[PDB]
Amino acid sequence: PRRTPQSIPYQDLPHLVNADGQYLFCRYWAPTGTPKALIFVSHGAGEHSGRYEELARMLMGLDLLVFAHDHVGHGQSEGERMVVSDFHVFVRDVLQHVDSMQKDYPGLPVFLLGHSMGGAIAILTAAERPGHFAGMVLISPLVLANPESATTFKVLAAKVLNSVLPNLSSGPIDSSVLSRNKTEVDIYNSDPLICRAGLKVCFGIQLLNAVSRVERALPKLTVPFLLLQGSADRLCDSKGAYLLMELAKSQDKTLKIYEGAYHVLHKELPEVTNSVFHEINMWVSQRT
Ligand SMILES: O=C1COc2ccc(C(=O)N3CCC(COc4ccc(F)cc4Cl)CC3)cc2N1
Repeated sequence: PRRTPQSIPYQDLPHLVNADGQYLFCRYWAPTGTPKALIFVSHGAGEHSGRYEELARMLMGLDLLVFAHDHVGHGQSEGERMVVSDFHVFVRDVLQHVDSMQKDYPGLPVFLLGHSMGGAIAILTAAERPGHFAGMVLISPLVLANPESATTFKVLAAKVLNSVLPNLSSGPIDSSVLSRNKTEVDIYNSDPLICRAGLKVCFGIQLLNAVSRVERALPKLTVPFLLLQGSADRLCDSKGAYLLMELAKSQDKTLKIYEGAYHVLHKELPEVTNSVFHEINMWVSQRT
């Protein structure tokens, strides 16, 4: 009997099995009676779906059926931590889950909410099915390569290393760049389902693939979106948000900048977090 990496049997948990035969742990927040819409929540690198409890509960409050899974190599899902054969796996897997929920709740509009890496996944999912999603909520999505990490030198170095030693890694992120809310930083640091290990070279290449794929995908992207971004984000530079606003073809696009705020806007200072929740609430309400 298959168990999570934390040794809980999948038979005890909501789950699905992906096209690669890997078990992904699933999470649902269902309203009473008929939901108005579906929304998938797509987490970032190193994290898991459990970190979207509050957001998901608020959205369920609006009579949406919220669903999520932990990406392969994350959380309670199977796979070597923060490694993937190709970035598209993540997209393929989101689509499988979406397709399943649509089977079960047909005729309902479906939305995507993504943060960071999960934001890139959400963009690529929408690009793969033009015209299909009713909307996208992007919290500081991974949109461009960090300028010094993208130096053709290191990109060459990484590609070379990946064929000889892919399980070399770079530094753990400094967790204090995630949020000015030091309470939230502590929680990040003490969540056993978060992988805080350094970024593996083989994964970095896939993150570089994603950024490239997202940029190819922008001029063909038409889905309505709300984009939220902190001005002081050291992980996804605010410049990427302006690039997104400029390149997307979407007729319905809105950007909010949060002055001074870090990366994890939904776990930022209370004044930023309450704004985030409210804005998402309004934006999804008006489109359901
Ligand atoms: O709540 C949380 C918890 O901590 C988090 C940690 C990470 C993310 C996330 O998904 N990020 C940040 C890291 C960057 C790395 O980017 C690169 C690195 C190396 C390279 F060569 C190229 C690139 Cl493009 C990707 C996007 C999000 C959260 N959010």
